[PDB]
Amino acid sequence: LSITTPEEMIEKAKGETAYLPCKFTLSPEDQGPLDIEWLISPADNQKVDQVIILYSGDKIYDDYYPDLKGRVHFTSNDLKSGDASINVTNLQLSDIGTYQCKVKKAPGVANKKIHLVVLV
Amino acid sequence: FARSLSITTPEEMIEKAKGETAYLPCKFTLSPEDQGPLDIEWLISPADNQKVDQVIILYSGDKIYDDYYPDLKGRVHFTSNDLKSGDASINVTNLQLSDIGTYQCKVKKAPGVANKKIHLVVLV
Repeated sequence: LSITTPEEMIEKAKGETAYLPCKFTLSPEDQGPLDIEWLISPADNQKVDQVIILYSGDKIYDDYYPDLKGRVHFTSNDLKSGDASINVTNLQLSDIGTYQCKVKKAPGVANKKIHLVVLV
Repeated sequence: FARSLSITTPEEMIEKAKGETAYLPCKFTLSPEDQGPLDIEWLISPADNQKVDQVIILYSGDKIYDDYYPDLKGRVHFTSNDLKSGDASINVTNLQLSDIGTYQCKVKKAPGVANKKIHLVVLV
């Protein structure tokens, strides 16, 4: 299982929307249920690997997770097509940090990091 | 029911001698909103290398993938015959010194997620 988006740094201004890409391709043995998660490790605290969004069992859980609640959502209307990307709206300085996309389609697994910086 | 998906004793150390079998416990309790498909994964971060978070076993879509993952292939398996009952424990047979490291049990039953860490020590 591969995430074809490279690790990169996204820099946007406060108040704008950040698109954090995560596109993936599957290998032949990846026959299990698709599961996608993003995690944040914020620059403003010592917390790491906090879940911000999850697709599992063909359902999306977004605002359920408190970090970035109301502001992080999947961008695609068809995640199964290979697009696990997210948008973070109304960017705040507290959103700065490392975001990790995790894609699983059993037994395959892949992960990729995107760095986000927000400018005043 | 717990308030949120929980694992009993989320951080501990297990010690066993070389050649023996280690039992790594991971017993979980669901909360009422945990209604998605059960998914369980274990990872290893070996003391003897820079690699971290390497998958060693997975239960997903009601199937177990164990030897599929190269780390500890042939030697790591789930111990229970009923994972859905709350038992995500694994065992590692014929322990080698190279097995020393941090093992993470991750349990998901969407939207709930919980993790446990076990430091495994193998004695000569």
